Amino acid sequence: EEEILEHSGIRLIEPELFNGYDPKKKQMIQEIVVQHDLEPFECSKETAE
Amino acid sequence: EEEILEHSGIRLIEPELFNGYDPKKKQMIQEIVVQHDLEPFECSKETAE
Repeated sequence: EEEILEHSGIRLIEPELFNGYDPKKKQMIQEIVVQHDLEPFECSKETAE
Repeated sequence: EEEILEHSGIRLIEPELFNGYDPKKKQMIQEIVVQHDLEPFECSKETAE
């Protein structure tokens, strides 16, 4: 009973039910211009191209 | 006449009509793990947090 009521109805968003979506940790990306060039990394022919 | 026919109908995708969308230069992003940490960059309080 306790767990049914705890995990049914209106409740805190569970990241396990939405592919790890944590509203507290809403993930985004910011555009930054590299000021100092980065060290090389290795990837395949198509990726480098 | 020539410009109407050139820029009407089925034609090469014009990036100016689709917010700079160039099919020849389809932009994507790849996840990379930093192997050597980058040099500092400056941003605001909320951005750093």
